[PDB]
Amino acid sequence: RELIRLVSSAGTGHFYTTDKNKRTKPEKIEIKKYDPVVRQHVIYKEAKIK
RNA sequence: CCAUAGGUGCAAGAGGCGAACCAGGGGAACUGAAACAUCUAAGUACCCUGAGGAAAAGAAAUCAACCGAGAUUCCCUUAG
RNA sequence: AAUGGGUCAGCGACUUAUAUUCAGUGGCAAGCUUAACCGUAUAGGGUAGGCGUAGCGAAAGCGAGUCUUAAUAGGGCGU
RNA sequence: AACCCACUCCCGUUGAAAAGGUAGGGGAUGACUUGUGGAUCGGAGUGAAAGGCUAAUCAAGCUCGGAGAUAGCUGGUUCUCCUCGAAAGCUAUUUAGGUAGCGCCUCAUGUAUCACUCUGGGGGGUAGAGCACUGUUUCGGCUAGGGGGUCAUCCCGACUUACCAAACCGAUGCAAACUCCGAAUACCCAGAAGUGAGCAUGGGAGACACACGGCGGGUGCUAACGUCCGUCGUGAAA
RNA sequence: AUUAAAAACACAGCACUCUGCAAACACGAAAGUGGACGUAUAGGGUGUGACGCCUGCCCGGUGCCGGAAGGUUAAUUGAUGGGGUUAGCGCAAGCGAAGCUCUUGAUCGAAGCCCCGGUAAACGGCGGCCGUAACUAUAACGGUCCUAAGGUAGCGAAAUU
RNA sequence: AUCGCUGUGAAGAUGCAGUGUAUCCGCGGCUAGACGGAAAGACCCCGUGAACCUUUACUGUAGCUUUGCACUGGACUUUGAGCCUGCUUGUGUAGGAUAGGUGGGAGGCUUUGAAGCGUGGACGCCAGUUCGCGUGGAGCCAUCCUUGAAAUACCACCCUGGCAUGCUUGAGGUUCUAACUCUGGUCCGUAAUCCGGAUCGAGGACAGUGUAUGGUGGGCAGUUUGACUGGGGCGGUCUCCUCCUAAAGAGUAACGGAGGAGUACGAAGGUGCGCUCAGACCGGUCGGAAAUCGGUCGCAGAGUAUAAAGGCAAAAGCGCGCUUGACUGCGAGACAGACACGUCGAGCAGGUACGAAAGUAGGUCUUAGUGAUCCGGUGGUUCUGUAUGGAAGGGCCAUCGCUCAACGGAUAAAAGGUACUCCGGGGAUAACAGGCUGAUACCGCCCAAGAGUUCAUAUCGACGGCGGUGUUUGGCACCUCGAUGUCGGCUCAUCACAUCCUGGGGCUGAAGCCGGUCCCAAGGGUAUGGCUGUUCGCCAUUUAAAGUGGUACGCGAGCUGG
RNA sequence: UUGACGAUCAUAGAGCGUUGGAACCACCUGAUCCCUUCCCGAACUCAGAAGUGAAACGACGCAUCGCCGAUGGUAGUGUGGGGUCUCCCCAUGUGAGAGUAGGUCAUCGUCAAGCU
Repeated sequence: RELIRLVSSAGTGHFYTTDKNKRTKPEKIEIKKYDPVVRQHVIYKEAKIK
């Protein structure tokens, strides 16, 4: 369960942080979650915390 | 070879001692940290070299903010 | 049947200084008080400085309110 | 033999002596003994090496300074009276014989006679008891069972039932880590009568080595004035 | 020196190794002195200890000696990139020259180690399992297992059993 | 104003309780006691004590050694590299050749391109190319003449193979003298050969010395090396979860009995819609005790991501469709609790996913799956920004890297010895003796299967039970660490009786001599030697017999010291 | 005569036996059309009766299993005192579990609907 970052779609540097078992599923996820700057839901994506 | 070293003759000064004080040279450890290596203790103890009745330091290639203050030395605050 | 003391007479152990907190008793009182230093010197001057009379906030800042927050909602601290 | 040395016994141990004495021993022309004078020094000398000697001191002298070193460790702490009066528990610790917060004592300030001791509602799974579950146990029956004898078939039937043995019916016992059940007490909150001290903020501490006894328990050999807990009492401090 | 006189220390003898002279080595902040007014038949260090018969195998570990091919490897150099300021330009937003600076670090760098060999009178190390011969118990002989190699001569209930 | 004995008692009494004895006071002897006198125990444990030793503990250093920069020069050379210049070099499909090319030039008239055969050169992604033209001052490639991705002949810019030589510079090699060196020779100061100075001789840009840096370095130094512990050493254990001990509220110990964690999951989460287990049995193709299918009986005996406990029909269990509420700002109230951390949460506002709509969703049936502060690293952030304007550096918000796991974590960074030892303490704690206790011991006693030819009890007595003594192997840790001297021998002893000898005596498998066994009896006796430190033992020889225990395993202010 | 929704959770359960239609209810017919099946009109759904009370469902009977369950005694236990003291006894307050006598084939409420 390596840990990953989920950078927002819009311009803001707001992100979420979670973990993902890299070994079983290699591809990235596109979860739609809330954004505290634009005050509405957008979709997120990334990995690679550093 | 010249002429310096070197050697004599004279004049003037210094050398040694003393309790603390002052400026430089060299400079510990115990102990604190409830252990201990950075750090403290501490440039303190002690040890040398100078000088004076005091010494050192001093007359801006300094501080302040767009206002200004004009050498150093010492006490009281800023302030634990 | 653990320690100490042969008996007598002398001496022999919670102190000081500088900061600060709480109580007791006093002075002036939204104000109280001066340190060095001057001084015919225990008087007098000296109010620089300190504590108070208003807070909240990491800060700028705003103020009987202010901070967080999209907040004008709630809530923390304060009157 | 002088001389240098120190192998044995006894005496001495407040000695005559802070290392001797009386008897006996080893070397005694040499790696000898010794007189005078000099040289080597403190993490430093010397040493045919024992950690030996360096002024009766040596796994690093003696003396004066740093220095009234540091000591959760021992010992001691001095005149009278009056009111109140403990603890040897918990949590953490390079901690266990130290210390710090809460529990227990004291003196002030406040709010509350709060709050105790008597009577109404309330959960529980302990002693006991039980076998419905989980296990364990005895006998009897009826059997599955597989069979045990096996009648016994190249090799098949099934006689028999000598094997044993599920499972199921009936009687019968037992569990801290088993429950269809199930008290006494202890806890909570409410109601009142009488008699006699709760909460909160401040100052000051001491304690944190416990002892026995009764009633419930672990461990031990249901042994110890053994040892670790729960609760009441007495010592400590009568 | 003052509870231990020995089997302890010494020793003549033996071997190993370092030292070509302003020597190795020691004491000294340094000057210098010992060594030694000596010169490898000499001088330092380490072990064993007259004499007699002798001194076996293991170079993996650790140390010293020998070798450089290649790898890594120090300050020293500072290529390149990225960033600060601003002359300019832009309604603004922003891009931005030269200078000056702040980081980044390419190369350039020796011994050393890693490697490759030698040395055990250098520190050190020298195994197990079974089955086996006309009594045949026993094991000459035979398997197998592991290692850098698996204890020979001599001695043996011993200052060790 | 100082007796004995039996008890008690912080547990071995001249001083307590009970009861026996004793007229007051000396002198010579002896050493049983006064836990006798001397020495803050050295053995043993502790102290976040001290010394000095060891190494492969950690951090360093003396010393030795490598290379930069100084002191420090020229002469040639090999070789790297920058520099220059003029640059003349430029060969593949294919053009006549040849493409590094960008602008002028359409052709090019300096022997026109002299040609053209062949002249050498060096040349070659080779016959491909440049320069002499042998002749001789003689037309050429064709300027798209071609074709080729760009056409020549001519002027310009640069680059390349390199050509040369320069400019600088590194690295290596040789040589030279003038720096430095000489613990060489002979003059001088000097009557000295230390030290200078003069001159020859040797070495020579090396050696050596400063300063910066690598390596080696117990040669040397400052230091570290945990706790609980039925003594501490060895071993085991240090944090979190569930059950039992735990006494029907919470809580609650032991080196007390049993087990588990240091994670998984983008669906194993949300929501709507549906649906029920294991087992028993009988029927049924190659399975076959047991696969799939059908059926009746069931009444949770299954299941639950992961240990056990408590649960689960609105099923918290199973399937399918859409999805992201595994959301942001909060949070009245409480439960727990030394503190720091902790657990549950209605409701409000933002924006969402299901469902026709009420409504449900702030992760998973619940409880384990984890580590403060300081550091530093990365995204947002005007909040600050030391004259001013900016920046660097702070601050706040979000998030990453600790296993002294000794899990409230001493530091970025740590092992051992002491019989050479030392200081401060302790019977809060061990070894000797005492004390309480008897599992172990040793002495008995109850049932009696049996053998003893027959016959259980003349002698033994398996299987099992109930006691006594404190004698040895223990258990515990109450006394003593400002000292209670431990084993064997010598000397001297005293008491018990569970009797070795002698005395009296039931029974006998006792003919006689001898015996075996058990009751009564403590008066007197109760061996010399060999071997060992021995008590013990094993031997040789005796004797009426060579007893078993207590008395700090009697007895060191009585001796010895194996 | 029934049908819906509750109240109370076995003295309300299980088993056996009997019995009810054309009002209700259930089976039933067909899936064309809504709609459905990891295959199937089984279930789900739609248009619908004929036919039937068989099944199912309700009522009415049986204590055969189950379930409730007295009284008396007994176990244990709070406080005070005892004794022969790893266990019990006395005074006093409290008092099960198991078993016995026996019980149980439920009792209600709201509407629509059947004398009603």
